[PDB]
Amino acid sequence: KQFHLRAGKASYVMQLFRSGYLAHVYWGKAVRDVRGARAFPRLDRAFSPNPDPSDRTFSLDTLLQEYPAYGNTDFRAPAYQVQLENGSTVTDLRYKTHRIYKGKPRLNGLPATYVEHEQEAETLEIVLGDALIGLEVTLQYTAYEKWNVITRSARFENKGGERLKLLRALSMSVDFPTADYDWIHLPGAWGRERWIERRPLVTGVQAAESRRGASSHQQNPFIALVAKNADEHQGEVYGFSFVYSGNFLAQIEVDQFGTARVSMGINPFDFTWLLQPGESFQTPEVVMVYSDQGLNGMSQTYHELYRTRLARGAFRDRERPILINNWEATYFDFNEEKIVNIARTEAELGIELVVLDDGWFGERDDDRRSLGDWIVNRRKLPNGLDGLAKQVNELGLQFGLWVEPEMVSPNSELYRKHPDWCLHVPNRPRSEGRNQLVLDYSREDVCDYIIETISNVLASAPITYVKWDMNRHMTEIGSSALPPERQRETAHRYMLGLYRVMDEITSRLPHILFESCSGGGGRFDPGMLYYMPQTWTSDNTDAVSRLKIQYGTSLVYPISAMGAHVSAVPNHQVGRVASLKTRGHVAMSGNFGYELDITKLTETEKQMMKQQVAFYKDVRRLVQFGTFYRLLSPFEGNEAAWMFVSADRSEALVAYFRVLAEANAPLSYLRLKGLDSNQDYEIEGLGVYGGDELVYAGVALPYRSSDFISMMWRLKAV
Amino acid sequence: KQFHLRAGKASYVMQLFRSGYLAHVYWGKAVRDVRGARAFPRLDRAFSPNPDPSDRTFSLDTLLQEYPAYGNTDFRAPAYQVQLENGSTVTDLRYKTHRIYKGKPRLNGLPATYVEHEQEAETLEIVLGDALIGLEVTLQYTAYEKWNVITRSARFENKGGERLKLLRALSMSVDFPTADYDWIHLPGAWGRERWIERRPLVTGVQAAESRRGASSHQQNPFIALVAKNADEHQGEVYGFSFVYSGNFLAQIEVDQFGTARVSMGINPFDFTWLLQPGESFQTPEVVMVYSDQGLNGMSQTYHELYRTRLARGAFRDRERPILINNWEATYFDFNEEKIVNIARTEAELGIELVVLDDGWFGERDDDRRSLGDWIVNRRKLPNGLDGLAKQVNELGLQFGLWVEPEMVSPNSELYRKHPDWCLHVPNRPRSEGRNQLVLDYSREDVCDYIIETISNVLASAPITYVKWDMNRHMTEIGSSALPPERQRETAHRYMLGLYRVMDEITSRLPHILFESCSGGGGRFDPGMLYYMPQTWTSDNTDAVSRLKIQYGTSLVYPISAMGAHVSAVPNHQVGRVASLKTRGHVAMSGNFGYELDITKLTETEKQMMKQQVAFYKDVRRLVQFGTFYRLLSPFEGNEAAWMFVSADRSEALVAYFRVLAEANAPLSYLRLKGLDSNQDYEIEGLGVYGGDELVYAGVALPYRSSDFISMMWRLKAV
Amino acid sequence: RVASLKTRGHVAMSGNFGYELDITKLTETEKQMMKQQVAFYKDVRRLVQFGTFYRLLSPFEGNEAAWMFVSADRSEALVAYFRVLAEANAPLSYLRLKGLDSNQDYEIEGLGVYGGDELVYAGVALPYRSSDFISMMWRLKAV
Amino acid sequence: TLQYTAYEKWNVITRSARFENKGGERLKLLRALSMSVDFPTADYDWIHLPGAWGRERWIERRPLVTGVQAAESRRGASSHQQNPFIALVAKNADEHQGEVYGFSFVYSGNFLAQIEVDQFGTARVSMGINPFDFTWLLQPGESFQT
Ligand SMILES: OC[C@H]1NC[C@H](O)[C@@H](O)[C@H]1O
Ligand SMILES: OC[C@H]1NC[C@H](O)[C@@H](O)[C@H]1O
Repeated sequence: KQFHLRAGKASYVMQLFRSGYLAHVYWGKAVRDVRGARAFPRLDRAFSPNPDPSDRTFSLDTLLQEYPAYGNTDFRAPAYQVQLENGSTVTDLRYKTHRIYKGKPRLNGLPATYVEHEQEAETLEIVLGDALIGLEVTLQYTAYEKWNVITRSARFENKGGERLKLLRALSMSVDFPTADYDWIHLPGAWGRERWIERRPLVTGVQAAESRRGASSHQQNPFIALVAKNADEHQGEVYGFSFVYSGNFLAQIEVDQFGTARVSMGINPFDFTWLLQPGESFQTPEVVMVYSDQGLNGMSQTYHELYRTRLARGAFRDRERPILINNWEATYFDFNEEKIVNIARTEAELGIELVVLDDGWFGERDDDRRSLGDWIVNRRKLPNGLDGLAKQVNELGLQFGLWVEPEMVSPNSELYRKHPDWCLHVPNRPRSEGRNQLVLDYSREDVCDYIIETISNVLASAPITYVKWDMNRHMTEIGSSALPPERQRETAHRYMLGLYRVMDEITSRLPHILFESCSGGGGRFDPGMLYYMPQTWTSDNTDAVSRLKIQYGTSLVYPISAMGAHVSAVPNHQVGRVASLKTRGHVAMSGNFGYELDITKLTETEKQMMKQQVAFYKDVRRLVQFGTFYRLLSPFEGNEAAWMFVSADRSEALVAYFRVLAEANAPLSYLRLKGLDSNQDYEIEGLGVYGGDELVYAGVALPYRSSDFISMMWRLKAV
Repeated sequence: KQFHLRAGKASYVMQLFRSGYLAHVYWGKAVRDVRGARAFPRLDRAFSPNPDPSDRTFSLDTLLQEYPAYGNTDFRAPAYQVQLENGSTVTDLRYKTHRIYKGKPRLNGLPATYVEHEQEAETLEIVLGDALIGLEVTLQYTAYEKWNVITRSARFENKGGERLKLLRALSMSVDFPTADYDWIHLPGAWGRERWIERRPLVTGVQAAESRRGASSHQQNPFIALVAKNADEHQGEVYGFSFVYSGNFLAQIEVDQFGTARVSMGINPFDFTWLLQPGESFQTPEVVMVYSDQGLNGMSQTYHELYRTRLARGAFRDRERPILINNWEATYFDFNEEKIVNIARTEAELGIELVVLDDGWFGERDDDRRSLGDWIVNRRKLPNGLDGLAKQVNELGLQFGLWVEPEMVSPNSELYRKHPDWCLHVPNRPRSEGRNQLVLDYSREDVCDYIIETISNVLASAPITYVKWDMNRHMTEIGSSALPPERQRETAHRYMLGLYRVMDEITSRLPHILFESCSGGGGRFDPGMLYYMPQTWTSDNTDAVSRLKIQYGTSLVYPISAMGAHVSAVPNHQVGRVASLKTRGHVAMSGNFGYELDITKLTETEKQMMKQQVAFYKDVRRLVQFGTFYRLLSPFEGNEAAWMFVSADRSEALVAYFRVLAEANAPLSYLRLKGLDSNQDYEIEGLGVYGGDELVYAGVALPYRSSDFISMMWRLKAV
Repeated sequence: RVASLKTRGHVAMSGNFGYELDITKLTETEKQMMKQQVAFYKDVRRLVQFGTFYRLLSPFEGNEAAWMFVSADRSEALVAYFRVLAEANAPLSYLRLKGLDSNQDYEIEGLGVYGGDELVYAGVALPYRSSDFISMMWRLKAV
Repeated sequence: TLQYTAYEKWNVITRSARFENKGGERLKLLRALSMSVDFPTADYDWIHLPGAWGRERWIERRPLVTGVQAAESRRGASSHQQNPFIALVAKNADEHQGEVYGFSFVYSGNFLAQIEVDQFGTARVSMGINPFDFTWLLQPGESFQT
């Protein structure tokens, strides 16, 4: 009774142990069979109790599982936990049946990686069951054909006569036989999202999580087990990516016997879910990627998968527009005149899209009011949104709009009319973040209002771009429309409502490129990527700061989704003075755009913009859709370097960065990756080099002084 | 507005911040005043919401707290969490009043460190309260005068008119300003408890815990923050020790701003506690220790505190008897004839105590029955317990007895008469560990039965020693005598019952030396130490294996409570063959005893035991009550070394161990600690050396081959 | 140090094998094993002395030591494993092999048939064993 | 005459030097190593085989220092103390992957296996007869083969 999933060049093996227990066997490089799946020492482990008292060698505490529970002889953290009406939390899932079908199913009300054809993947559903309480849990396994991708999710269903309160419902849980690994997660904060942190495993519990009702800047919903000697180019890597934009738990547990339990899903903390007889619960999926070619190998798998089989819309395989954003340029202080006046210059520079940011609606001359009142400010925009987009479109420029539909200002017409439409709890002070409150997306009336309001605003003007922002984390989580026994479902219901809101709006407006945002990369997760094919990576627009941020973001998320804008100096977040050349090279290593006041730019800088915009247009397809290789990590020293390679390896773009200048420095060298060794490459403005030479020998770098420098070379085969 | 606790040579500083928020300030080497407690930058941290909408510089997500909560502008792991009847988990504790009184209070139904005089310590009780729900929480702080010890615990009380469910109630929580620390905890298993694990802190969550209803072999209730360069002899160390013997959580959380939140208490997982209007809840205490003298400085503080102000009874300050246990010798196969037969030789060897282990009651020929039926098996002991004890005393030996009152075998008269007295949940298979079930000590009838039955047994014979054992971990945790809304209180109510049971039994029998046990050091925690002054360290009685175990154990617990027996070879746990000299030297480094078959020994071996016993008696006071220094760690190399120093530093005992011998080895050297540098010492059997010479230069060790060697020297001042 | 004759044999078979001890002081049991040791090494002498050598576990990095000898055509293999200090209640041990044809299944003498790709990518569970200074040696033959 | 030999089936480069005095005066070789090579970078670890009698050739992995590191023998024999072999390995190189550069001396007497890292991050690896306590005299017409 053995299940075998073949995903790309990888294998995921499961087994039915004894009387209907689902046991984990193997995950790694693909094998034909695991003959020694049951050929392991059956040991009597002291203080590991037995479901069958007669056999001391069997214990759920010492069994590698796929969906473990606590209570019946397992003392490790469970994948799920259900509390009965009698108060007990003991459950017992046994194998009932299974089914295998080509393709990949949709998740109910949740984002998920998909397929366009049946042959692209195969799905294994393992139906477990607890007969005493009628609890049915279906484990959804999907294996992609071309990629090393295994996705996992669980669907609960109450087929009993009693009420079941889910205390914990993680998306997956896998027990590794050994624990001699490091682990990489992506901690951070606002202005510095997703720093790569590598740590050795401890004997106990390690976890990255979010209690902020969002994926957050503090911890990105992604963890990975790496081999001790694994680097960017080689070694075994196991990735764990959560397709969900709310609260999450990403945990690794090492027990007494050197096994490592990796579990991931909706954070159990402050979370419950009542299941009446007949009701069901669907968990979001976790994308699990294996690679024996280091972090680059893993990331590239994620890059292709998320860009072609997660992101949607007409702009999925489309080159993204080079836009100009007015946020850092003017903030709230702007008008229709100043925007139209500068639009002439922008079109001459090669800019393709003008994006009107926060401050167009209500009385938004600051960030303390007007949220929820999505009506055009006539004092600032006399001709309205349609009039502005009109004057912009005739100059060959596209128009874009900024919205934060999940938020409501206390000082707004919406909050005066609907004070109960926000997240709150009875008789408690309503705490504010950036002087605003969170709308109750758990409610059907609130969601329907937003869906109708926003859809009309975006259709009231020839708009082809929308920036969806959110600048607050949930506090006083609760809903008036929910009974006391369902109050802890509020956070997830909010995220479900949000997913419902975005799905309907984006459907009504297919001609609109949506870009998710949240004080920068506060929601840079696979969930948001499903609804909006790109994200504002970080509010930190500093060239040097972006080195770490974009490097870490690229570990999981594709470049096509990684928004990067050239800003002004001294930087508004750090005060650093870097050359326009290096700012461009950094931003051209992502989804390229601008965000600065052109009126304050010198004629030399204005000229460099024209050159930059023209340059990125020649490499836009290469940067956004090509294979991405990281070379030098800014987390490991004074340098940063990466490169983009085409599918046929005929073209390539290389970027190099050095932050702090060294007097009388040693000669610098750079070794490349992903090029065809059996072919020569011309490095534009540097000469012809061998493909084998650039990878095995490397290339001498120009000697340069000055802080914060950058180099870009276009590589073409001969 | 600043609370200042002065514990020994250390300071613990707190302050009231704004509208009655209790904030942490400083903990480390003693200072007169922290004048810069408020002189820190007030920043607007993005996505960190504000209790005061006008002031973005204030947030509970950025405040160093003493007992933080989740829900109102704090996104880090809370010290507690309460669910109201309306379903909300938002609470808001503010300052009310505080009291300061000499001495130290007892904790209701809980073990705690104590004082014999008011002058020995002061106690600060800060009263916090949530006006809306009528919740009063009293934070209990106690600072000792001579030791660097701050103890913390909390007391809840529902003064409102509604029910309150404590989802989480940790004993303490503290926010360090920085997070540049390593952390040490004590993971392990049966036969290898408390291995010292040093790990760097991760940005996120690291934790050591227990979900087994016992402090467990797997994770000892102790974590510590140490400086990056702190070792055994120098550097800042922050110890956290849980005075509790059940489920626990010991967590460290590093946030986005590099602050470290250390929290410890009853494990929130699978735990709730309902508080009816008028009801209360007292948490166990956490003993917090600071030292700048490294790990030795921390341990020695714990040693004096736990030995003299936690352990109780008439044997607290008394030298512990050199006993002999028969468990490894005969196991279950013994009789009255065999015991008094060998007891003649045991008396002549100098042994002071004969301990009768498992197998004396009911029909214990196996570990499959009789647990619960605590009557003497007349088949094995025809003259009963009274008869066997008298034949022992007449040979000049004390008599001891083994019990496991917390358990019940399905095959027993107790279970057939009371099958609902065990821990169980409705309609679920009753899992067995070592073919036994756990008794429901949450019930008054069960406890009352045990208190009466055990007291009568131990009074039916001249017994002066008791080995209290437990060989299973709780599964299917539930009580038939509890309402469904209190089922998750079972695990803690069990521990309360056990404490009550142990407290009354040891009170009826003040003349009996009680030693706790749990398949070894399964519950070697401060909680158990309060009721029983010593503990069986590990079932692993291998001299080399005991090096790591006893080394790790001494980090927190005093040598006086660290049981160590000399066993036979090849060892029963690892099959290792070490010399009797070595096994003696390892065991004499703790509470010395024997546990092997004497009849199977040779003539030259019995003469060594006679010398070992005599030698230990001469240094028993020094070993059990002297100052302990770790010199060489078996976790860091092939060697292990430590020493005992008298209070006036005039007498010392040095132990050295070398596991694997290397051919043509470099010369070995050993530097000592805690000696008077201004005084010479005579190493017995080596010569006269200077105190400064032994500490600063060291002593050249004699070269010798073979594996598993040991050296022991007595040091006397001239 | 006192180590068993079996492990002493297994270590010496991992090189140019020979003997250097007083045979007259050996017990009957020890001389029997010695005869089997000589016969066994003769079967794998060409493999050990002229085959491809792979190191698996380093005794400079941990409590273990492991290596294997692979023939030129990768149809034969001799795997040796060593564990020095025994730990009580030890975690399960595993050993991943190297230098085998992943497309072929291999027969481990005594145990059974394992996949070449399995032996390299997944590894094989080792028997739990007590006592210090233990050794295990398996002959591998392509199916 | 610098002698270089490259094998076909193996990644083996062998090196040796041959001195010859074709002048009128006599020359004194104070040092005559078999080879020397300057690596452009020096971000490597190095492995040598130190030991003693009864424990020869233990593996020792160490990071490179900016300066001089060397294994050598002054015992008139290759010795148990230091085996005539050193290697430059990549920082992430192990038993199964990574770039390694082995240097093996085909000589049984005194040796010097030295790695020097200069002010500009270059690594000079040289190996040959130990210069210490060693000289060689070349009269006009005489030769010395390393
Ligand atoms: O308030 C507007 C501001 N919010 C945060 C976003 O990330 C910025 O780009 C900008 O849109
Ligand atoms: O079964 C008895 C056994 N239980 C476990 C203890 O640790 C042993 O010493 C012995 O008392």
